[PDB]
Parts: sequence; C-alpha cells; structure tokens
Amino acid sequence: GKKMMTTDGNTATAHVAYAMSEVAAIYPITPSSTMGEEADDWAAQGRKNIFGQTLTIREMQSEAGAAGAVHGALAAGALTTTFTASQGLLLMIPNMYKISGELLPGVFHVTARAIAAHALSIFGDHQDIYAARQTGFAMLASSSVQEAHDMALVAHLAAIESNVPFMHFFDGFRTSHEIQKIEVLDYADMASLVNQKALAEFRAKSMNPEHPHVRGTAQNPDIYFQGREAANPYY
Amino acid sequence: GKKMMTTDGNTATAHVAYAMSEVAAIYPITPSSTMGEEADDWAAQGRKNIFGQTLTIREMQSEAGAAGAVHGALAAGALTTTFTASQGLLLMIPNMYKISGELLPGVFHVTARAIAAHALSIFGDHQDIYAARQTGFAMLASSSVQEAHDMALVAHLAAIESNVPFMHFFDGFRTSHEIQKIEVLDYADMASLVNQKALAEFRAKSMNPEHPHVRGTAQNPDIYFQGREAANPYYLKVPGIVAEYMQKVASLTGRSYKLFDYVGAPDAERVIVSMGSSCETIEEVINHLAAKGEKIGLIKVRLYRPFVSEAFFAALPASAKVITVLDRTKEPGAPGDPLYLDVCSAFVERGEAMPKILAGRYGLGSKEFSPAMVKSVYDNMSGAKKNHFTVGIEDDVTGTSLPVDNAFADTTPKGTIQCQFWGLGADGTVGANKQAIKIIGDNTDLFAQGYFSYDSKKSGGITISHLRFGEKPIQSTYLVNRADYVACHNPAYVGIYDILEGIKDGGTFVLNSPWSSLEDMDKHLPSGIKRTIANKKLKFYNIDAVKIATDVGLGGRINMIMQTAFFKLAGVLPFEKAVDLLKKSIHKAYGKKGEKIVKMNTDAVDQAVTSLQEFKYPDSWKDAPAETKAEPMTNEFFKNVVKPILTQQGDKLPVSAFEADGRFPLGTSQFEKRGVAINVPQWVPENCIQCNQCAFVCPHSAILPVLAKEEELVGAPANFTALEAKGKELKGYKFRIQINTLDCMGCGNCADICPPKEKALVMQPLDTQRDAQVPNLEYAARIPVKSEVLPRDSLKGSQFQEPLMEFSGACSGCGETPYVRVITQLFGERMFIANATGCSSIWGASAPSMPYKTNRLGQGPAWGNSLFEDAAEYGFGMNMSMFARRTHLADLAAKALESDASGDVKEALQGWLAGKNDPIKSKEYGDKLKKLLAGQKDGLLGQIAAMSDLYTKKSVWIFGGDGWAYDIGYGGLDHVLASGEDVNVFVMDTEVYSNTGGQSSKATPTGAVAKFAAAGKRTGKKDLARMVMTYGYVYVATVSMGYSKQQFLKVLKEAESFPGPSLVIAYATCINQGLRKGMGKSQDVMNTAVKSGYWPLFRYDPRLAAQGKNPFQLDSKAPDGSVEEFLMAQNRFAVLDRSFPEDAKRLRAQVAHELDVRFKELEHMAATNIFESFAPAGGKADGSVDFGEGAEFCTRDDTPMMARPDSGEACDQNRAGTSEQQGDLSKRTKK
Amino acid sequence: GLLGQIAAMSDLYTKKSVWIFGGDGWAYDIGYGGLDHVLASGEDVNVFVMDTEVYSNTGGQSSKATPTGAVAKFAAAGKRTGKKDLARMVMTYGYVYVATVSMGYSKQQFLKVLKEAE
Amino acid sequence: DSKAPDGSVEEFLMAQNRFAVLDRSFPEDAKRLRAQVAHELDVRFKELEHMAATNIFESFAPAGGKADGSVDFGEGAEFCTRDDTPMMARPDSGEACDQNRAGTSEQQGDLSKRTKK
Amino acid sequence: KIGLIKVRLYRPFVSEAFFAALPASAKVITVLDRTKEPGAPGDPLYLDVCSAFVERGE
Ligand SMILES: CC(=O)c1sc(CCOP(=O)(O)OP(=O)(O)O)c(C)[n+]1Cc1cnc(C)nc1N
Ligand code: SF4
Ligand code: SF4
Ligand code: SF4
Ligand SMILES: [Ca+2]
Ligand SMILES: [Mg+2]
Ligand SMILES: [Mg+2]
Repeated sequence: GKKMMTTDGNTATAHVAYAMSEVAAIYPITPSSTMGEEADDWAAQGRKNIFGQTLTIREMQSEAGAAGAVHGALAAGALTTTFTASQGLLLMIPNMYKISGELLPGVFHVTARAIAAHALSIFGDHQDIYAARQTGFAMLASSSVQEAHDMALVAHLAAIESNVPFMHFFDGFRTSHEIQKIEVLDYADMASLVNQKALAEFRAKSMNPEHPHVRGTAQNPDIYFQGREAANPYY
Repeated sequence: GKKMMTTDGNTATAHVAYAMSEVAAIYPITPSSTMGEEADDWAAQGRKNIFGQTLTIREMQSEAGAAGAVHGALAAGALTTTFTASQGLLLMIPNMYKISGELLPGVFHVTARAIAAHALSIFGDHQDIYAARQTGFAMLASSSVQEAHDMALVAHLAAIESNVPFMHFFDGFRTSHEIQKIEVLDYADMASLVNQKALAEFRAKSMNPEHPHVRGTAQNPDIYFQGREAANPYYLKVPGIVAEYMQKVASLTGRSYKLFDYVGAPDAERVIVSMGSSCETIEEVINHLAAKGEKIGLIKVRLYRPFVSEAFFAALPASAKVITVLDRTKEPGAPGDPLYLDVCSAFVERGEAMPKILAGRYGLGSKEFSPAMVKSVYDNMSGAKKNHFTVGIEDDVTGTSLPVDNAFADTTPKGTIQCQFWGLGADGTVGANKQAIKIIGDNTDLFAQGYFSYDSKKSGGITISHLRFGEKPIQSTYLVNRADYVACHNPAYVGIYDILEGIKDGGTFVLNSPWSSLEDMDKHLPSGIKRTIANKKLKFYNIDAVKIATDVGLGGRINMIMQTAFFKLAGVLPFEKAVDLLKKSIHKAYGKKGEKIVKMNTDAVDQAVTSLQEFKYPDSWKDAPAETKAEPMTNEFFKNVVKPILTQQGDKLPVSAFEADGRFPLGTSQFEKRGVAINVPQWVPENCIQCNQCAFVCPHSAILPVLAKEEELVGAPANFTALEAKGKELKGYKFRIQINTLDCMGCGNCADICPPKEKALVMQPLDTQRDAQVPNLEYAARIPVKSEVLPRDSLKGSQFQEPLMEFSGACSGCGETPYVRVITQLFGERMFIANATGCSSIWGASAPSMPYKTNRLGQGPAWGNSLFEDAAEYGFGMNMSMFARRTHLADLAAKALESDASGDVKEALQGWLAGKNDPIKSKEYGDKLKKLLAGQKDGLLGQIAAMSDLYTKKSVWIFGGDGWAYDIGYGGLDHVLASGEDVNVFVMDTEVYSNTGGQSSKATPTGAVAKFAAAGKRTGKKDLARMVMTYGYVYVATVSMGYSKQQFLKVLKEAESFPGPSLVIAYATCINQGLRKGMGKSQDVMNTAVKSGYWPLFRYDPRLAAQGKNPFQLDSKAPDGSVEEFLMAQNRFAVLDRSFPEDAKRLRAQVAHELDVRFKELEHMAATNIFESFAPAGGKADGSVDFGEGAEFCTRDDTPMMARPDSGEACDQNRAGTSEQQGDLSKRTKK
Repeated sequence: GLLGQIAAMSDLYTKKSVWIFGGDGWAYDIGYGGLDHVLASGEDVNVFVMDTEVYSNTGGQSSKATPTGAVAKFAAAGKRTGKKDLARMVMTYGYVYVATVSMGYSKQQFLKVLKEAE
Repeated sequence: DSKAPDGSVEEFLMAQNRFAVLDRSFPEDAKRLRAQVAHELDVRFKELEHMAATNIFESFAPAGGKADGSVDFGEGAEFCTRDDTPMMARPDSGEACDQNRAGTSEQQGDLSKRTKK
Repeated sequence: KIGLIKVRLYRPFVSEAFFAALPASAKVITVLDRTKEPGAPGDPLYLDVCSAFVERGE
C-alpha cells in the first residue's frame, strides 16, 4: 500500500532506486551523497529489493569508474543504478553514450548541481544535466520531494520496458535536501508494475558465454551511420 | 611572406599552432595524433615559435591530464595549445568549463570525430564538438585544408585579444587527412598580427607569488550567479574580434572570411546552412546547378560559438523561401540537432518573415557526402520538403532518408583529372601517389588533392587512393566516383572487387599482371571487366611490373613501374615534362646508398615507358559470357551482411540490416579465408616429433593439430598424411599437423620454432601449397577435436582444445594474439572479456570481422569494448552482476531445499551450492539441474531453471595493452585490483601505444625510440608489477611465451583459480619495435627478453602466504649477459645507436644497470621471510554502524556538505578544549 | 630592446616552488593516475598529501587510504581491505623523493622533510 | 625515521570512534580487524627495516643530454613498422616494405637458395 | 490570465505533448532555463520550445 513519511528528496528517491535495482556503483559528491549512503546502509542492514535480495553496491575510484562499472553490470544483465551530480556527471558522459548506444536499461538519479567555471558551487541548477542532453539518455525531471519519489519510480519502470536509459533529476539542495511529508509506495506495489517479459528479455540478450555475442565493435564509414539510426524505433 | 605547400589539414593547422604557442600538453588519439607528432618533430629539429623559442611539449596520461596541464600553464601565463578529438575531447570537458570560466586564452585544435555509442568509429563528424558547445569555448570551423591554416591563425589571435578560449575544428579524415596544395604564412607574419598589449595583460594577470591572487574559489548562492554573468562583456566582444582578425589575415593572404559567408545565386530561393568540409562539396554543386538557372545558395558557418544572429542574417538572401540546415551529428530524442535549433532561434527572435526551415542529418562517421546527395537536398526543398531527414543512407525502418540518384552529373570543374589507385598494403602505392602529388604540385600551376582509403585489416590490406589534379581549386570533398584514370596494382583484385565502377567512357585502366597474352588475359579477366573495357572504349594497359622490377634489379618491387604508368598515361602532364620530372625526383629523393640504386630505378622507368603500350582486345569482349559461382557454404549472416561489407558494398546496406544496439554474432572470420600470405609452412611428417608447439605459437590459429582414430580418416584425401600418435594416452590415434594455408599470414614463427634441427615445417610459396592443403583443411575441420584425451592445461593438450579466437585482422606475427588464443583454449566457454580500446579491440572486433567464435556446444567468450579508459571498471561491473545474480540463484536454491522438491533435485541443488564458485563442481551439478528441471516453468523451480546460464562459475577477464594499463586506465585498474574481487587482468605489453602509431607509454623502456621519446626515452619503465605486489592480496605474474609455454599455462591456471584479483603481464612483440629479422622471430625475441634478464618471470601468490610460505617465486634466471644483442636486434633501439651513438651507448648501459638491480631485488624478494599474510574474506554479517555513533565530540562539521537527514543533534564541537582541559577548568572554577 | 624585455620578466627571476596540495581521496583514488604520471615525469614539483584516511569534506566516505577495520561511509561494518601503500608504490620509480610525516611525533623530522623534498 | 611498534596500537585504535564504534556493535569482527591491523603494521615495519638495510639500490641521475635532433622509430627498419590502417597513416607513410607475409629473413634466404634459377 | 507549463519529460522532447499543454489563448510565453551556455543564441529549453513553434508552422 501507500505510506506517509517526512523525508527529503534524496531519500524519497533512494527509497525507490533501492527497490528497483540489483547493483549500484557509487562515488561521493554533494548533494547526491545521501542516496548512495542510504542505499549502502540499507544493504548492510538486510533490506530486500523487489527480488528479495540486498543490493550489491561498491564504491569506485571516480564517477568515471562508477559509470564504467554500471555499464558492465547492465551489459551482463543486472538492473543497475547510480547517484551523482555536477562534476561527477560530467565524468560519466563517455559511458552514457555507450549505455544508451547499447540500449541498456540503466537509471541515473542526479541532484542537479552547478558546474565549476569561474568558481565551484555545490548548489542547485541544471548546468550539469544539460551538459549530458546529447548522450541519448531519456531525462525526467521531478519538481518537488513527492514528485521525486514518483518520477524515480516511473524512470525505473520505463527504462526496463523501453531499454532506453533514464536520468531522473531534481534540484540540488532545493529538492534533494528539502524535507516534506509525502506518501511513498511499498516495494510490493512497485514490483507489481514491472514488465516481467521486458525484464526476462533484458537478461536473455545480456552478455553470457553460454550464448555469446560481440558488443562495442569498431565500424567504418560504410556502416556506422546506418548503425546509429537503427535505434530510432526504441526512442 | 606566403609559401606554397602540399600538406594535409593536420599539418596546416600544426604549422600555425606551433608558431603561436609556448606550451602544448598532448595525448594521442586518431585522427588528431599527426598534429602532436609534427610539433614534437619540429621542436627536436630546432623550429622556433614567434618568441624564438622551441615549443615546450609533454605527453600526459590521458586527455583529462592534458586538459588539466593546459589549464595550469594558461593560469601561469604561458600561451598553451592541445590537439584532440572524440573520446579525448569529452575527457577535456570539465577543464574546458574552467579554462573559459577563468577567461584564459587557450586554443584547442580538434579533428571532429564520432563518439562511440553502438560502435566506435575513428571517422569524422561533429558529435564531439557539439558535446562541448556549452563549455563556453568560442568554436570556429574550418571547411578545407587551406581554411584549417587560416582559421587556426584567427583562433589563436582572437583567443589572445578576447581572453575567451577557442576551439578550432575541422572534419576528421575528410579535412585532417586530405592533402591539398595550399598557401601558408611565415611565422614573422603571424607574429606581426598579435595584440602586444593584450599579451602583456595576459602575463600580468597570471598566477605569480610576487603578485598573487586566489582563483577557483567555492561560492554560495549569494554570489555564484552574479559571478557567472561577470564575463558577459568578454563574450559580447568576441564576434567582432574574430571578424577583425579575419580581415587582418585576409590583408596578408587575400583570403576573406566572415562569421557566416554566403555563396550561390543572389536571388536564391532554396538555401542550405552547413559547416565543415560539406561546404566545399555544396559550393561545387551550386556552381554547377546555379549556372543552369537554379536559384540556390549556401550559408557557410565559420563562427558557431558565440552564435551571432545578425551575421547569419547578413548572409541570408531575402528571396530565400526554404532553408535546410544540415547537422553532422545525431542527438537522440532532441527536437532537432544543434545547428538547426540555433537557426530556428534566430528566426523566432527576429519575429518577421518565416521562410520554411528543414533539418537534415548527414556524414556520420565520415559517410560520403557527395554531389548526388547535395542534389537530393536541393530537390527536397522544391519537392516533398521532408523534414528531419537523413542523407547518405537508406532508412527503411523509420523512413527518414532522402532518395539519392547516383546518375547525377560529375560536378568537378572543367579540366580536373580524377584518378583512383587500388593497392595492396606495403606495395608502396600510397608512397608513390604522395610523391606524385609533391612533384606535380611543385612543378606546375595545377591544384592537387589526395585522399587515401584504408582497410581495417592490418596486414595485406587493400588501399585505394583518390587523386585529383586541376587548373581550378579542388573543392571535391568526397571520394572519386568518376575517374579518368584507374590503376589496379594487385592482379588478385580483378576477380574480387568492382575496380572499374564509375570509370568514365574511354578512360584509362592500367593493370599490373603477368597475363601478357590474349590467351592469358582471356583466362583471368572476369567477363564483367571485358564487358566494361569493351563497351566503354577504355584505353586498357597491362604491365608485368613484377617482371620488369625483377629484370632491372628492383627485386619485384612494382612502385616505380606503376608510378611511371601514371605519369605517362594519366594526362596531367605532357610526356616529356612528366618523364623528365620523374627522373629528376629519383635523384632528389634516393642517392642514399650509391648511384646503383638510382640507376636501378631510372632503368625501371625506361623499360616501363617502353612496355606501356595499349592492350589490343577483340570486339567479342563486348559480350563475354557470364561465369559460375563456386562459392563455398557460408552463413545467412556472412552472405547477407559480411560479404557485402568485405566487397566494399557496405554503404548499400539499409538500416534494417543492423541490430539496434550494435551487436554482431561471433565467428564471422571463419569464412574470410583471405589467403594473403606470400609463403606458408609445409609439414614434413618424417621430422615431426608431435609436440604441438607450432599450433601453440600461431598468431592466427592457422595450424590445426588433428588427432583421429582410423575410421575418421576413411573419407580423407590421399595426401592427408597422418602419423601414428606417440604417447601412452594416445595410441590407436593418428596425428596430423594441418596447415590452414588461406588463414596463414606467412610470419614464420611456427617453422622458426619447430624443435627438430631437421625441421618439420618449411616455408614455401602459397601457390605451391593451396591446391593440396585447402581441401585437406576442409576435411580436417570436420574431424572432432579430442579435448578429453590430454589435460587441457598441458602444452600438448592445450592444442587439442578448440581455439575460440581465430583468423583476426592482427598483423602477421603479432605478439598479442598467440596469448589470447591459448587463454580461450583454457577458459573460452565460460569467459566474459572487458577489452580496452587498442590493437586488441581492433583485431578483436573491427566490423564485419569477428574472430572470437563459439565451440561445438555454442559456448564462447562474451566480449565487449566499452572505452579505452574504463576496461577494468567495465569488467568489474560484469563481476558485480555475476555476484548479484548468482547470489540470487543461491538464495532460491536454499529456499528450494526447504520445499517439497524431489530428492534428486535437492541433491543437485546441494552439490551446486557447495561448489558454486568451482568451475568443475558448479558445471557438474548445474548440468544435472539442467536435466532435472528441463521444462519447469512454475514457481521456485521454474525461477531456478530460467537461471541455467548462471549455473557454471564464470571467468571475468579484462584484456588491454600497456598504454591502457600503465597510463589512462591505471587508476581504474589499481582500484579494481584493490577491490579484492575475482577478476583476471591480462595486459599485453607492447611497450608502446601500438594501434595509434607507436607512441611512448609509461611502459616504454629507457632508451627506446618511440613517438614523444624520439631521442630514446629518458625515464625507465614503470614497474606496474611491483606496485601491485604492495597490496599483498592480489596475484601478480609475468609471462613470456617464447621463453616457456609451460610457465605461461601455469600462470593462467594459478591466476584464474585465485579467489581474488589477478594481474598477468605478457611480453608482446609488435611491428612498432622493429624486429630486424622479421616478426617470425617473435618467439625467439620473447625467449631472449627473458634470458637477458630484460623481462624476468615471476609469480606472486597470496595463497602461499596464507599458509606461511613466501608468495614471491622467481621463474627465470639471472641475466645471461645478452642484453646488448637483444636491444640491438630491434630498430627501436638500433635507430638510436645509428643516429646518436653517444646517447645510445649510455642508454643501453642504463637498461643493463636497471635490469641487473631489478633482478637482484627480485632475488631478495624470493629470499625474504617477511610477508603480508592472506585471507580471501570472512566476517561482516548483518547490520551497519555510522562512524559518528556514540562519539564523544562532533564528528561532522557545520556545512551543507556533511548535512544528512539524521544530522543536527547537539554535540561538543572542540571549541572548549579537550575533555581533560574542560574538567580541569571545571575543577578550577566550581562554585 | 632586450633590457626592457628582461625587466618586464622580473616576476620570473626568483626560482619558484610549485606545490600540489590534496587529501587522500584525491591522491589514492580519483587523482592517482594523474599523480602517478606527474611523479613519473621527473619534473620539479612538490606534492603534499594530507591523509585524513577518509573523504572528509563530503561526509566521511571510505577511500583506498582508509585502513582495515575503520568505520566510514561505504565501510559500515569496518573496512575489509587494507590501506593502499601509496608511499611504497611511488618508491618503485627510484627517482621520486618520497617521505611520510607526523607533526606530533616530530616537528624536526617534518621540517627536514620539507627542506629535502623541496 | 621512526622506531619499531611499541605495542600501543590497541590503545591507539580504541581512542578513536571510527574503530571503537565497531567494537561496541560487532565486537567479534572488531577484535579480529584490530588484530589484523596490528599484524599489517608489524609486517610493514619489518619490510621498511630490510629496505633500510638493503645494498641493492636504484641509482640516480637528475637528467642530462638529449639536445637537438630526433629520429622516427621506423627509420631504417628491415621490415614494415607500421600497419595498413587509417590509424597509423601519417603524412610521410606509404613506402614499400616487407610486411612479414613471406617469413623471416633467414626463411626467405634459404627459400631463395632452394629455388634460385 | 496566466499559466505555467511544467516539463516532466525533457528528453525525448515531444512537441505534440507540449502543445497539448499550451492554451490556445497564450500570446506571450517565457521559457525559463536554470543554466547559462555562454555564447549560445539561447539556453536549451528555450531553443527546444523555439523549434516546436517553428516546426508547427502556425
Ligand atoms: C582505436 C582508438 O580509438 C585507441 S587505440 C589506443 C592506443 C592503445 O594502446 P595500448 O598500449 O593500450 O594498446 P596496443 O594498441 O595493444 O598497444 C588509443 C591511444 N586510443 C585512442 C584514444 C585516446 N583517448 C581516449 C579517451 N579514447 C581513445 N579511444
Ligand atoms: S612444432 Fe614441428 S615437431 Fe612440433 S608438432 Fe609442430 S611440426 Fe611437429
Ligand atoms: S607462418 Fe605464422 S600465421 Fe602461418 S601457420 Fe606459421 S605461425 Fe601461423
Ligand atoms: S600489437 Fe603490434 S603486431 Fe599486433 S596487431 Fe597491433 S600493431 Fe600489429
Ligand atoms: Ca582470479
Ligand atoms: Mg601497447
Ligand atoms: Mg581525506
């Protein structure tokens, strides 16, 4: 069922992202750090996701490391998420082109924060999400703490069904750190919305030496353009 | 002054960048590498910039380290530059925001190249530059080689005066590698335009402790937005600064530019807006069509950022009714591509006339953008007016493409001669064409262009050269499609490629072949070529170039003969002048080792001119009958996709032929059978000792050891000689070494290594072996591989296993591939491979050729290339999935044990759970579960049954070269090994970045010559192995196949079975190292690298320490004194000895000292009793604790950064002193 | 002329001391590949690492510099891998000056290190 | 510059919450982990002790030489040092060379000696 | 007489869904961006909304 709770945007979204993922690769960066920390706490504590399992979470050396790990977990058929922002999100850009280019159901939760230009700022704006608008991720904004729970959940459900990765984002500090009384969904309600066939087909197409494929080929001018437009139907 | 020069776009822009910069931080990436390499050559040659100094250049570990260095040099008051592209530009983005944020005069020169998404491409488009459009750099595009020079100069000048950094860009390959005759300015001329006041103010505002400031502050919400908008006035002045420098440069060159320039009919009704090399081709087509009355035009964009609408409108005819904006990129899901969106915003802002605006996409990954395509775009604006289209592809899935009519007329200027040359790699064809462009350009008033198309095949590849010569400027930024002259320099191509496609009626065709007679020519020339030669009235010429070169002593080398054919027959120069200039150059270049080599060559020309007579073909050719198709059985995939791509037809494949995510099946290489070897090994069974060493060493899997029982040999050909197998385990078995003569690359390692002094393998010409060995290979391939007879990890038994990586596009003799092939014979059926970009990804997966394959059971390596920098992290990620999913399976198995599942099912589940991390037990029990739960679709057992591809323990491998492991990917490599998880890392150390062209890496050794270490590297090789042995819990080993196949196999087994991280570093020989006797000596060189002590072999095994034994074990011996001959037998060391003998002797001496000290260190290591103990894991359990729980003082500060949902409780913040000072004070005050 | 150019470069006359400062999250993790490269270059730069054995500013996250058994974020039941030995990795080059300090142990050893390193 | 471990590690660790909080919540794991730390430092110090006792050392030179002049790694090589790809193509590449498809120097020589004519 | 269009799905940007939310009476619209792209002819959401209107052709 539904349940009331007073919480911030970061934890309203972590609530959903924990439920909907099997793997998370993390790296600290303000104001998104709370999500990774809550997920790691909850994992250490035995909380179960919609599969009855605890999240497999590891901290990398950088957000570039984190995005590469996310890419590999997705490519090998695990539902995966990450939490980031700002300079951290810019380091994930190269792997975001690969993750969308490979039609993988990844979900990035970002606390939109300013990029360091004349000065650094830990504070909220869309400079960082707009820097990734051409990577091919779908981008879904939440404008309030309550919307952060709901859109997190839509982005996870939509990524599994569409095989297009999503970036769910909400304002750094102004939503991530505002506390409100909202309603959240139990994990069993979330599980009931998953497209089980789309999930089973994501596992079946993933990397496995029992039924292998080659991904990440290098292409000449003869076929690269055709190859890039082949995803159109998915978008 | 002004100087004429035939160069490419990379070198036209480095010319300027060297002049205008004091510092350059560099990193190699195709197609920009050339610029950094020329800057280094010029700095070593003694070239001075405008300050009279040599450029200060340093190579970093990645483009991120390059951008950070550029930032610091700029902040510290030096004019700095960098050269990059694609993935590399993306790594610079974070620092681009800082460089522009701090208003520093930096200039980046980028060769615009595709970003890797469904696939990697090194080819040209604007996907990279547009990803950086919001960084705040000014963005100035050049559209031709000449413009690359001119815009590079405006960019530097404008950068210095405006304090806004510039990105100058030009198309990857289509402009960067096109060669053109252009004009360049002297450095003194460039210097004279520099704003000396602005340069002085740049120096005075820079970082310096004698007048310091603080830069890079952190700002709250109170002031950040004001701070961000304080640079607006600088951004408002840049367009005018650019415009002014365009006029000043023009006053020196006579080449005028505007922010946006217009070309075409002044009253045009249909206008294209475009940027980069496409503009040249569009202009060419406009000149053609507008003279016919078409009301068309083009707006060229030069300054893309800042985007000035008033300058765009200054270029737009008022009569324009329709406008199509072309973008060279794809932003999936956006409402339009960037240029189109900028143009729409100009018209909405204007708020007046709205002339129909269409968006079109073209040229991704250097796809041709030809005149017929431009015609289509203009035809669309008068016809259908299709919006958001694509051009250059057939999009049968979403219907976005425009139909292209290739019957369109040739639009090159009157007078232009267009030539195509079909070459076979290393035949010297490309070299001769380049020399021919130099000779003609330098001795005539003609404009000259060359562009070369290369294969992805590294050896025996096909090259096609596209040359144009004209009296008018050559704007033809597309391949030649209607040639005047076509030359086929390799006879074997005649029956495989469409050599004469597009040749003009009555054009000339020269063939290199020995088919001098009409009976010879009638036997080898396809009926299709006779058809065309006769129906098009071509001037056909046949020359037996190999015969002429052998006769005059040029040893069979045909380049000078074919060069003579061009000069004599291509019509760009009259006979006497051409033949004169040719002979003049054989003096200019050459004269190196005597007048014998100059005479060798001049005679070749003389005989060639004599022999170059028209071939007289009968009329019957006009109707030569079609042939048959002795085509072999292939795949539905090889037939419908790969063969078409291999035969240069990939462009015709519609979007519906490809998977949306870019995947390819395994095993497509099985059908290539290229047969490009000159010589191949012949087996001599009477000498064969049956060791299987030859098959173990082959870099292409071209040796198949056959082990058959007599009944399997019943349907074999008579010459299928087999021996009786030696060995106990083998007995009624027949043994045969079968050569694969069409997949052999002719390196010679196998016969070099064949143990018997009376060799069992002898190199012979291909042609003497194919007719017997091809059918033998085809029969041998149907014989079952006897993988169960000998231990899989034994030398001989390893070669009775199925190799799962065969026939790759690696070079003949490559020192990487032998290793990966045997790794697949040991673990291929259960492996995951995260491959770094490098040679290994290029020979590993260049479409359409896939060398990894499945076994007979359909099992084989799941292989992926993510990026160059993240391979260890991508591999780690695959491990994390396997951890989570196999843990989920274990959890279900435990649940099923507490259910009413049958006893058989519970027994298997119990055995599976007990051995799930064991390869043998998890497959044993998983195979029982596969049987027992077959068909099960409901409940728990149904869930377990659908996870059967997870039952057998997987083996995650991370493969990559030394540039990856020691430089760009080191940080991620080190983190992943420190993780303690079960992944296996195999580094092919070629001691250089090989694929990109031989640049120095931190793995390059002292004294080795490489790009960026052109006087011999002056820092020793980084000791990755000893750095990672400091962890204590990582298995580390070094291997060298030529030294011991035995130690290699042992290392593979020990590394893979280690239940923690493993690192294995292999010595890999490469063409870039210049092996003097040939790559066929690679195994011997690998042996000597170990005997000399240069590459000592060892294994560090933490499970020995866990049992109180020393984990360090030395597997090779003390240096034997042969280093010097090891070094001098490779050109990377020997070139230095020849040119800087003083330096070279000292550097080889240094290497001798380094290896001597490092062997002695490895010896005390193997003698120590002090060792870091081992524990795979154990502990943890359920529950967490925060570091701050129950602390006596606050553990978090008063900032927004440490604030958390549960923080804010009162605590002692250390402002009242220590616990003890506080209690003392209390005792002292009391009351 | 020449003398006016030289005079205009007076802020360059005294030899400068270039220092790179950062914490352990920087040096052991995210900026390690860059630090290793820069040290390997053999140029005259000085790096000073303030090891707090955690990412401090962000909230106390574990880094490769966190030791075994320490509680930190992402090491909520005590860190189960040992501290990375950055000092012994960089000593493998042989041409990099490497030193460790602890002010409360010895002020004198700290001052000698700074003089020798610089 | 410092001396052998004096035995106070336990006191040291337990004086800081980052270790003491583990001891209060997972006492069994904590006492193992604190003992592991004491082992690690014991072993590391012995390692630093033989380093300080060794006579096998990496010598030193700050720099010296180079000068003007450079050479390409493929200059004068007996066989091709570049492949047939677009990635190694350079302005001056394209000359004919032995691409390793006919075997080693000795193999081609011996083969010539077997054919002639 | 005022209103607001709240963007939820920024990418893929669907013009038909944006127009579904725009009142036929709107005479002036201001597109607010929470970013700055120095030198650009406008910020991203503004450019996207300009393209929806040019394409609509009304
Ligand atoms: C194909 C391409 O884009 C590769 S090929 C690789 C050369 C690899 O060297 P290594 O020693 O690791 O491997 P080797 O070739 O076996 O010697 C480089 C430098 N890159 C260029 C490059 C540069 N920088 C970044 C971020 N991405 C890429 N892809
Ligand atoms: S290496 Fe020589 S002796 Fe050994 S199996 Fe091969 S052909 Fe026979
Ligand atoms: S010559 Fe080279 S490619 Fe051919 S079979 Fe021998 S080792 Fe393999
Ligand atoms: S590693 Fe060297 S020999 Fe092997 S494919 Fe690459 S360039 Fe060729
Ligand atoms: Ca292992
Ligand atoms: Mg390499
Ligand atoms: Mg710290």
